[PDB]
Amino acid sequence: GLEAKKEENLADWYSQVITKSEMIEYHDISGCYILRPWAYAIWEAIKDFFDAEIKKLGVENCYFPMFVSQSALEKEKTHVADFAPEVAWVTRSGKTELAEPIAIRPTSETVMYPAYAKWVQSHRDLPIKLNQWCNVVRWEFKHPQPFLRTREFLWQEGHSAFATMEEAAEEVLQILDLYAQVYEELLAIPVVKGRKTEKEKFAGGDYTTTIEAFISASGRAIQGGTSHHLGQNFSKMFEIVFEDPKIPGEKQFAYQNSWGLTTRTIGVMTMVHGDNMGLVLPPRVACVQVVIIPCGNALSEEDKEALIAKCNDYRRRLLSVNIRVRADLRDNYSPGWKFNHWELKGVPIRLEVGPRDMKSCQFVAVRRDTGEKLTVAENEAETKLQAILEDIQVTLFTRASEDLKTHMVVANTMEDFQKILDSGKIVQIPFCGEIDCEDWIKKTTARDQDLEPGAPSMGAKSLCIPFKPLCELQPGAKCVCGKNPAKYYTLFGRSY
Amino acid sequence: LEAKKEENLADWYSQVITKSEMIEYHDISGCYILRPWAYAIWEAIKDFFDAEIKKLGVENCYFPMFVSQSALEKEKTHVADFAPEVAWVTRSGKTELAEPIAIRPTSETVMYPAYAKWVQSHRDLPIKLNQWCNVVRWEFKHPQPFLRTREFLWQEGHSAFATMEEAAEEVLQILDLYAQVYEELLAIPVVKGRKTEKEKFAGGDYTTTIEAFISASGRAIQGGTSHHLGQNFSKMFEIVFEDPKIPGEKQFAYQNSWGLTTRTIGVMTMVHGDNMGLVLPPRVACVQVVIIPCGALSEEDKEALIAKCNDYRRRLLSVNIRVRADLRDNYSPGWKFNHWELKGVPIRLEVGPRDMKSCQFVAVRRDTGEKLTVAENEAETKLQAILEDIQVTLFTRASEDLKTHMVVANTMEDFQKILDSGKIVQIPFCGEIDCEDWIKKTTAMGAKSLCIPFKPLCELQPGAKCVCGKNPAKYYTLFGRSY
Ligand SMILES: O=C(NCc1ccccc1Cl)c1nccnc1NCc1ccccc1Cl
Ligand SMILES: O=C(NCc1ccccc1Cl)c1nccnc1NCc1ccccc1Cl
Ligand code: PRO
Ligand code: PRO
Ligand SMILES: [Sr+2]
Ligand SMILES: [Sr+2]
Ligand SMILES: [Sr+2]
Ligand SMILES: [Sr+2]
Ligand SMILES: [Zn+2]
Ligand SMILES: [Zn+2]
Repeated sequence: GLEAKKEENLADWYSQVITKSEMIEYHDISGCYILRPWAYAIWEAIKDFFDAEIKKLGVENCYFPMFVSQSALEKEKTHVADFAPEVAWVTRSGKTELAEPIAIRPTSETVMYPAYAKWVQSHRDLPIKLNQWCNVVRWEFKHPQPFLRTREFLWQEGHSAFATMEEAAEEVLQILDLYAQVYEELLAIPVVKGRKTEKEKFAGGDYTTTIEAFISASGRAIQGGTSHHLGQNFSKMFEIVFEDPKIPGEKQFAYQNSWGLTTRTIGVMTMVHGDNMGLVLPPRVACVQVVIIPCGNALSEEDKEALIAKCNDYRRRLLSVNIRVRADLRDNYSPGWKFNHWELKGVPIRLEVGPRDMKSCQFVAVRRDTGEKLTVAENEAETKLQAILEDIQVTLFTRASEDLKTHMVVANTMEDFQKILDSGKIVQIPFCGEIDCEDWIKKTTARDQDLEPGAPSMGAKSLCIPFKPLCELQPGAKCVCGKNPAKYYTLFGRSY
Repeated sequence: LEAKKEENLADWYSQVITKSEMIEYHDISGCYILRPWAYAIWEAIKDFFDAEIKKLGVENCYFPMFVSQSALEKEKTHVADFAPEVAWVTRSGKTELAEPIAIRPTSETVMYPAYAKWVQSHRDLPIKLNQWCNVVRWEFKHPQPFLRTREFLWQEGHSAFATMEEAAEEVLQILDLYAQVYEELLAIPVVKGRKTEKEKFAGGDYTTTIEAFISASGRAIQGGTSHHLGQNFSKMFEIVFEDPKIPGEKQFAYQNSWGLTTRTIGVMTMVHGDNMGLVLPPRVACVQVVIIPCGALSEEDKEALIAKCNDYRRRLLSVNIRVRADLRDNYSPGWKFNHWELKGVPIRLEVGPRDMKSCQFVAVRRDTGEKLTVAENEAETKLQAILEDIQVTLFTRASEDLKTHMVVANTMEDFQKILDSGKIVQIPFCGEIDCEDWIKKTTAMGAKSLCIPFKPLCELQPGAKCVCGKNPAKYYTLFGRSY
């Protein structure tokens, strides 16, 4: 069973659902967490979808070394300046020291692009579309939260290089739309497509696109993924040059993109869909979609091998119709134990089979998201359970998206922007775009915060500039700072 | 290809891995880039091995890469052999950590503390976990791509059982899977054997392994290991369960561990690769067949055989034949031939205006080079039979080189004559550690102990002593200089 309440102490609710669903085990190194098979299967389900899609775009999988030299890491000046204090350095091999300290990748820009330069000698070498599934290390000192904020995490990073800027800009939106599919269609989480501000953009690129999700339990938003257009800032430092047949002599630099998505996906899935009973898995990423457990001392041993065979009969039928099913035929656990054990893990459907239900050619089907039981005939298991599982996926998303539509509004002044901020909601406001003004928003929001006992206050930072804002910017509408005119509607709010 | 294998295979190796677009070099010694052509071979190995172990009940996971210093030295024998190879993190940016952090050379010390918490009763075992990850063993010896790298990819399965023969059963069936990976997939016959006290995994009781042989180098190479750790780790990591019968009798858990690294790709190139580029076995071939148009180019008729090109591709993918249509108009067909030859695609399909109207095409094997013309109606049947022929020929040819280069030696004079000829030898051994260090210096290169084969070449009669002449021989051990 679960003890902590989600509506009150969300932090303790989160630490108990990730451990009692057997997803996360803690490690003696702070910030590093063990991804148990239950959580890792979700990442592999995300991997199977995203891998099959980038290959359609012409992207191939590879693996680059995790260690970066000093000179290679410092070629891009501003890119290394943002990641510098967050880089873990290897300075000794056992007892003997290293002649040159090597760095662990916080990202593989400075690792791949020296190789991109050698691979690009003419126009026939482009485009290059490479992706890798690996781990990276960012030793940020902020308080770590499993899945969401970890010193080491798993991700994919795709790095593409084009001779054209139109080809590169086209890929940025293509990948970001795939990221939205990962959250909306696999995790049943609505996201807001948008562009990062100049303060929050990827240091070293021209612009950064992103998807932002909302967690109503804490009133905080979180970035689900990013797709950057690096322009030529890396091609001009790493000399990824080529000769154009139309214009010769002038050394042309390649246009590059970089896009990443991490295991944070699993943490957002926990915060959005989880309840006070435990985890709640979307059926499209659930390791097992339907769990089968026999229900119901003096019973003869002949009929004991009969109902477990119907369980194996159900398990085998669902596998032919492509439904991930587990048969919990373990006898050392009580039926009530495995009841809470599997809804703590969040399996979308629990299949119950009592002795009387078996003889009556029927079985019970309990839903995880709502708890509704349904006595189903034994000839309806393949077509109806598939219809129930798909109904789980849509209601989790329609509830989460109705939860987001309610919690995302518009405000045109600090009085409204701050008031609705204390309402545990995010809000799009007219923004001038200046960086120092964005610091002023994050300052006067934590300064004038109307909080409640139990919830700390943090300044509202920028999240994204939505491609499709709620309402259009009025002609001549000034920014909320008053000292500068507004350039666009910008989504703000407290963030993870 | 430029260099030659028989002459300088070390430069032939560097030539074939880069021209095949498998390996790219990095400004940090020992670290190499796995380009898509090399990574696909590792994925083919991964898809097979992950599917075979899932039948055994082991689940995939991912454990942290950073191991604390208290957890590292909690097993004194394990840290004794790995400490000089452990790369240590000491600073975050420029703020130095109060306690240094170690990168995993293996995950025994990372996982087993968590095993102790997951084992509270008898119902918690067996625990079977595996992870696909990178690993770092910072060694200052001569690096060589795939074979000897400071960083490499692998899988590592860590199982914990209640009885010893439950763990003993898994050690042999995982080792048999590693044999399938090398023989059934990579067409590399190996010898199943056991380790010596000096060579066994520091922290275990006995170590099983498969050893491969590289003919053009005369040196053997460890292809994989499946250890039986016993109760050594569980006693120092308190992974225990209560005795079900007698009360208060705390019992240590029996553990295993097994690994398989990207060295598989390097042994594949060292064994099968010739002097015309790479040679890929069709089972692990990313691109099995490749179709290239050939052959006053009538644009209307030119649009007719490129459709005949895509016709074969649509026919072959229906029979699960992996094929890419190399129809790039910015490169000559002769360039495409040498491009896919250096990559080692097993079969290459050619179609010109003459044979397209003749309803036929030629298919040349990568291993042999036989340009055999075949009919159009009998394509999928023939192309499949030739792909299987490549897999079995490369297998029988590599085993012919194995049996020829795997000989038996009784005394010390014959052992040194056949070892310096570029072959491995099975010598009588007393099992002592210092005798293995002596035979290493008698012929020094220097020969190291490879494996104690489960199936020796010849039986040992009671009476023959070891090569040192002092102690009797308990078993005949395969020896030779390693990598
Ligand atoms: O940011 C992260 N780790 C920094 C950190 C380290 C220690 C303590 C606090 C923190 Cl925040 C992070 N951690 C785990 C998962 N995802 C993460 N980032 C999201 C992300 C990154 C890059 C591209 C796309 C995305 Cl979506
Ligand atoms: O050991 C290796 N690299 C150490 C090293 C680093 C620098 C210089 C020299 C050396 Cl030897 C190694 N490198 C690449 C591939 N596999 C490797 N190990 C084989 C192995 C290990 C564990 C279980 C099974 C196997 Cl098969
Ligand atoms: O870290 C980032 O944000 C980009 C995207 C993946 C690679 N680098
Ligand atoms: O390093 C080794 O050889 C064993 C096998 C994988 C885990 N530890
Ligand atoms: Sr491509
Ligand atoms: Sr920073
Ligand atoms: Sr710009
Ligand atoms: Sr050592
Ligand atoms: Zn402003
Ligand atoms: Zn001896």
